[PDB]
Amino acid sequence: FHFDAISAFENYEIEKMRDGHVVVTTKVVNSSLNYYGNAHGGYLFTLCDQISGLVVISLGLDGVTLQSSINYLKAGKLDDVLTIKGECVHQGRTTCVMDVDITNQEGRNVCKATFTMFVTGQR
Amino acid sequence: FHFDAISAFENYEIEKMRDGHVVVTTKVVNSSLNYYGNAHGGYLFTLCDQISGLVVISLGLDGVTLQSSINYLKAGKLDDVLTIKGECVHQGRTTCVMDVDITNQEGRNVCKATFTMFVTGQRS
Amino acid sequence: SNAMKDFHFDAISAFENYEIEKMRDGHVVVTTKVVNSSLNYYGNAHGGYLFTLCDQISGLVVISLGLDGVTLQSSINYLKAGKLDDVLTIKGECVHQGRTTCVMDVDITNQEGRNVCKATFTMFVTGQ
Amino acid sequence: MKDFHFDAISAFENYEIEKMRDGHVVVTTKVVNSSLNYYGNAHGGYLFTLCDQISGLVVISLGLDGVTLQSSINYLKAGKLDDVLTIKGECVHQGRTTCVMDVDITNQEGRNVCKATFTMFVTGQR
Ligand SMILES: CC(C)(COP(=O)(O)OP(=O)(O)OC[C@H]1O[C@@H](n2cnc3c(N)ncnc32)[C@H](O)[C@@H]1OP(=O)(O)O)[C@@H](O)C(=O)NCCC(=O)NCCS
Ligand SMILES: CC(C)(COP(=O)(O)OP(=O)(O)OC[C@H]1O[C@@H](n2cnc3c(N)ncnc32)[C@H](O)[C@@H]1OP(=O)(O)O)[C@@H](O)C(=O)NCCC(=O)NCCS
Repeated sequence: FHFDAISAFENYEIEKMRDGHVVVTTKVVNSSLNYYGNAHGGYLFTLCDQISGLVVISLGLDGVTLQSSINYLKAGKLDDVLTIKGECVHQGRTTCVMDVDITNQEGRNVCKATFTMFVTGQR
Repeated sequence: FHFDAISAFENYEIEKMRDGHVVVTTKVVNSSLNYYGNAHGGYLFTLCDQISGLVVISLGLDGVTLQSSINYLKAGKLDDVLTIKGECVHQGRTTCVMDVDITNQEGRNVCKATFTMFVTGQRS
Repeated sequence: SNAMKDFHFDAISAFENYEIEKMRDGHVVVTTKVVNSSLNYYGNAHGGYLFTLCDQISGLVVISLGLDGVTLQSSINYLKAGKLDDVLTIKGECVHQGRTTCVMDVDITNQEGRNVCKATFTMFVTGQ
Repeated sequence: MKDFHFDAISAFENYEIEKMRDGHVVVTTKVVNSSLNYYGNAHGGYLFTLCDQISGLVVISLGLDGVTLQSSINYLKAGKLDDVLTIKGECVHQGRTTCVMDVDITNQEGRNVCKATFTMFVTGQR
């Protein structure tokens, strides 16, 4: 039983990365898709996780993902332009909590995630 | 600020895939890694999500990921061989719930996830 | 709110006190005061109490949308301890209303405006 | 174990610790009327609290002090009056700063009732 490799961030644009606020855009391509021809769940999550890490960095911190929860609201499609917005909603000494949401070019919600990040040091 | 693309399943072996139980192994490679040289969180999640889909298919169903929660317990390292075990723990009328575990070659727990899948149909 | 007497039944299991400040179209605001029965052995609002607050308000969001539904999954982050006599504001909002699923965000903040806890509920819609 | 028993009797009308050894805990309880919602099903908060407290017990059995940082729960099948629930907690990761517990609740017919994961922040030894 064969299935294709899943790649994330073969293209992206960082529109914003400042003080706990991150906006990144990307276009869904063939390497983003699952066997059903929709944006893979792992692809969408990876978008959110990377943007969460980007938020961490924008706070001048180094950290690792400790825990995450994600809801998939609307399918992502080939050639969709996805906007990934990440923001810190709580900054603690050892943990941070980030909200990350993805919307498509028509402004429709694709997925929504919450990340608990473990602070591992200071940039 | 530049960062590399993250790839998943550039290599894998399906050891088991039958009746709601799936076992897949894979090797952590350079495309698996984040900027710190550890297995990317999205990579690990993708391993879990894909094996969850594999569980759905092994039950003779087609489905979509509705919700997922994941805990990252121990870092995945370059050249680690990861074993991904997924099993259905509840089959509802339109939804299924999968437990997925990733352990390394040393038998240490790497991460643990729960997936709520939406059943979209019945396979042929 | 005789129209939601079921809530008022379950609420007297989860609140020794509460006030609904807002309840309209997927947006709910409820306040409550932390009491002794809310506390664990160490004097903090125990996780089950806070979770139950969020769950109850999530049910309220569902009702405010005119729906019947069942919780499939829930996630909660604990940010700051709740203390005796704290006044907690529990805000619920629908972030996705589908015909088959709903997703609710519930946030709890204290009288000082600090984040107490943050939760998400994944619900299966069962009716009107 | 004064803290666990205060919290357990303050939240539950009955419980039994059947097993408690080194990150593995088993507790049973019988669903009573106070456990039920207006429609006669076990409250989501009741089930969650069962899981959270058993998670705290797992922490204790490891000889640690900690606080719940994050939790996820999946509701699989409704709990009913007179059901006997078996709540099993297992540590799947004991870290220096965090612990992760897997908690499963099954009923007397062996059916999965709910499944939860708890992320605990370790605050000390105990
Ligand atoms: C799971 C899901 C179908 C639930 O549907 P919902 O809560 O009712 O939301 P909506 O009412 O807005 O419906 C959205 C789409 O799903 C369809 N749909 C809704 N309920 C459905 C159901 N019970 N059965 C089959 N299709 C359904 C709708 O017809 C609609 O189709 P459209 O794209 O042509 O408009 C929806 O949330 C979803 O598609 N999430 C994205 C899943 C995903 O991308 N996972 C990652 C890849 S596996
Ligand atoms: C999140 C995490 C660091 C929590 O730490 P923990 O519960 O104490 O677990 P451990 O005791 O086994 O420690 C693991 C590492 O984290 C370090 N660490 C633990 N607590 C720390 C703390 N308060 N501050 C800084 N570092 C800490 C440890 O020193 C150790 O580092 P090392 O392997 O280089 O020696 C750990 O669970 C983990 O590494 N999870 C996987 C993270 C991941 O892979 N995310 C996806 C990629 S971003």
